[PDB]
Amino acid sequence: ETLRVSSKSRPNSVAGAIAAMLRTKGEVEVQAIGPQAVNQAVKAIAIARGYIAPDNLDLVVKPAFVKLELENEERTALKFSIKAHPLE
Ligand SMILES: [Zn+2]
Repeated sequence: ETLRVSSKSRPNSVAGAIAAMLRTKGEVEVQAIGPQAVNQAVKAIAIARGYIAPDNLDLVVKPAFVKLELENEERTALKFSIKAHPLE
């Protein structure tokens, strides 16, 4: 499942969505275009570790480049493939 983050996204809100998906599907992908959206995305993933720790879960991430579209042009974006790992 994919979650898109922009420069105005709120880290905590996105983190909650990452957490919910990690608890259900066990994985999720986060995509962002540009420095600010990427920054907000990293913060969100970092915060998401705090939401799932209580559920005995942590996560690992793998970044990659991916071509997406921003108002119909093609743009190079960064995506984070996130996987949940059990702590016990
Ligand atoms: Zn692990």
